[PDB]
Amino acid sequence: GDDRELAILATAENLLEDRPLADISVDDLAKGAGISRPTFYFYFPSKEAVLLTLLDRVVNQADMALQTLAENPADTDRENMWRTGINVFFETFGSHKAVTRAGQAARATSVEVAELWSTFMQKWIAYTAAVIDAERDRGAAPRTLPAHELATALNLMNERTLFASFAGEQPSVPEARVLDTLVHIWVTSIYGE
Amino acid sequence: GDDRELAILATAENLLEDRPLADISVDDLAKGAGISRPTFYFYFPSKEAVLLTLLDRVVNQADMALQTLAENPADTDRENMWRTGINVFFETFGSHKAVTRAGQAARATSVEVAELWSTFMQKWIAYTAAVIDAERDRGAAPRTLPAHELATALNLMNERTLFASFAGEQPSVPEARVLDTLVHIWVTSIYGE
Ligand SMILES: CC(=O)Nc1ccc2c(c1)CCCC2=O
Ligand SMILES: CC(=O)Nc1ccc2c(c1)CCCC2=O
Repeated sequence: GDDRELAILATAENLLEDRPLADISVDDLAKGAGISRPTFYFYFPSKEAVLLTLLDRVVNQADMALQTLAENPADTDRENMWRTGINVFFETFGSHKAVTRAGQAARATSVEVAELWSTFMQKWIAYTAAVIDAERDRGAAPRTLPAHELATALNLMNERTLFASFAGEQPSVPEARVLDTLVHIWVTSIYGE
Repeated sequence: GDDRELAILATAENLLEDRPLADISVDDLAKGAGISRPTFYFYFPSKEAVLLTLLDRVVNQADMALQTLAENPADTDRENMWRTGINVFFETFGSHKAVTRAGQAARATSVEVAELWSTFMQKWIAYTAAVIDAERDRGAAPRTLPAHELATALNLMNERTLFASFAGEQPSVPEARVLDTLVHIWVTSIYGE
């Protein structure tokens, strides 16, 4: 039942390793999931809906892990706290690079994909701003830029910079260096005067 | 002669204000430039080649202005020097938002567009790294991250953050706030310990 649906999802993520979504057919997903093309359409209206589902699970996985961190503050310094949070996105999306890559491409053509990314980026930025505000209230960070504007730029930096690393774009920061790179920029811009 | 070519270019940039490149036809460019469809093909092989030319001029305009700044150091403080340089990209691309928007979309489908962006981003990052290195040599900046890796992340931040502002994406930094936002993050991460 839902086992056929997981098969479609797994086939799509596996196939997106080798070719873009345009080079994947609904017949390709059916064959890989051991079903017919009509049966596929019972589970998903299109191949784009398959990718939307895959991206939704990856994004919610990252959101939920961030939630877990929030409820369980790690006993460590401020730089490592920021590192642990940025690392949620590094590990979650870096463990699903094919879905991440195809998800960013689909933003240009899928209203749902664009709304999904926008909704969660708005959420993660608001949470970033609230932490920055808490730190300022504590006297731990100076009151420089508006916290929400600072948080917006730092989150967009991570989105673009992580994506470039995962895809091996030129230019990009090497994937083994990108976490330390982003943490440095977050910590200096949040706490610096 | 070249006056027909400028007409095609102007028509394309004007039309890209209202619709994506997919909704612009070669007939649309011909009509707007006062020529026939066969005559258009004498000047450009495709509508994508028209956008490539438009993006090439905008990118070279920004590159040349940055060159001008380099040769003519502004007598001012370090923060304003960085501001003046980031402002090249703010003003150049912000004065050609339609071409900027369509140019970023075409990266996903045009090898030439992708190579063009990559070549100039590599150039601007190397120049950023060389300035960071000079400042460290002078004792004006601490030796924290590898300069080229830091420069890579800060340039990708500006690319993504400026684009989001120009397009009015949600989320984005308001366009009237984005210059101060990026300068703060550049200056704190370059000079901060
Ligand atoms: C895209 C991205 O990396 N976002 C991000 C990273 C880290 C953190 C937050 C958001 C919320 C505040 C706490 C935190 O550590
Ligand atoms: C995308 C972008 O904003 N790049 C950028 C901005 C500013 C500067 C440089 C590159 C080169 C070093 C000098 C400088 O001021």
